[PDB]
Amino acid sequence: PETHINLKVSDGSSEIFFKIKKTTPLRRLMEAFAKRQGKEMDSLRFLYDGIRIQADQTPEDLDMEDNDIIEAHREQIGGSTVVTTESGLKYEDLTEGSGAEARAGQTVSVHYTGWLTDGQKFDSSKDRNDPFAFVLGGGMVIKGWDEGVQGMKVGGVRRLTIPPQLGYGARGAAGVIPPNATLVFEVELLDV
Ligand SMILES: C=CC[C@@H]1/C=C(\C)C[C@H](C)C[C@H](OC)[C@H]2O[C@@](O)(C(=O)C(=O)N3CCCC[C@H]3C(=O)O[C@H](/C(C)=C/[C@@H]3CC[C@@H](O)[C@H](OC)C3)[C@H](C)[C@@H](O)CC1=O)[C@H](C)C[C@@H]2OC
Repeated sequence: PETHINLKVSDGSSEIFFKIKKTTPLRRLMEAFAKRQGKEMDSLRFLYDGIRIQADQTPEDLDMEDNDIIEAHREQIGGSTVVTTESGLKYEDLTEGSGAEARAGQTVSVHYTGWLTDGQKFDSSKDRNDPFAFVLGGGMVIKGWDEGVQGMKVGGVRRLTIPPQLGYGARGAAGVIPPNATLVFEVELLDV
């Protein structure tokens, strides 16, 4: 407790905790975060109390205390935009796609991860090495997906925050999704 510190890293979807010595440069935490997430260090920007962290700075330098939060930002440089549509769906483009645009009628191919609002992962197509294909705009998937995947471009990564009436509602999903749950997905569009 004297020499080490526990810190929370949030990326807006989930959280991972790290314990490092107070004299250890944050590089070690940043690298551990990047490796666990399968991301390049150079793709990530870290903030503490709104100030950009540099990798050679220590918790001691920044007067950090146990359970302080570091934000990890993977989204495009220049300032994020969370869009709320008329349905109450929210979406945020973490990566802007460069390819073909997804439109209703297409059988599109994606990877996804889904979390509850407390950051617990409930599913991932990547964890089973299994891209997911569906008829976009067909009513075959939950409403937040039909609405939210429309307009993505191939290469894009979009975060959907789906209120339960656009998800599984009061029923939930057996074994997996509670009644009245808000769902967070990161969807990566692979093909249309
Ligand atoms: C024969 C049927 C099996 C068939 C299963 C598959 C092809 C495998 C496929 C990878 C699903 C996953 O299997 C591991 C698993 O994905 C979740 O974990 C998940 O991440 C999720 O939420 N997804 C999946 C990705 C698209 C968004 C959403 C969805 O819309 O999923 C859809 C869904 C469940 C829609 C319901 C349908 C009933 C409506 O009444 C309800 O309306 C509220 C909405 C899925 C894709 C359906 O179109 C097709 C199926 O169900 C669910 C939490 C539970 C689900 O297992 C069942």
